[PDB]
Amino acid sequence: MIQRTPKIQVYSRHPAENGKSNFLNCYVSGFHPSDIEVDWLKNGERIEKVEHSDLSFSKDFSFYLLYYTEFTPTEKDEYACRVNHVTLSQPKIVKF
Ligand code: NA
Repeated sequence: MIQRTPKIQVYSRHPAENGKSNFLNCYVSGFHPSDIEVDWLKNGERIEKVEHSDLSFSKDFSFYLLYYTEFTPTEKDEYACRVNHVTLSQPKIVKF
């Protein structure tokens, strides 16, 4: 049996084929088991966004999730990714 806590990375990318678009990304990497909850916050409040995820796994059965959504960020607005996993006693919130 094995359990591994996720690493969580929050960053923005513009797709090069549509430079004007901007995506908020939450890369949740190396975790086990695969059971997980991930959502978006803004200024602390959950926000309704259109959800996209890519889920894959490696040979040692770690899971990797890219959770991403388009956004138009402000300087004053605080975006964060919130992750709940069996290894985390509290939800982990990672600011953009
Ligand atoms: Na937990």
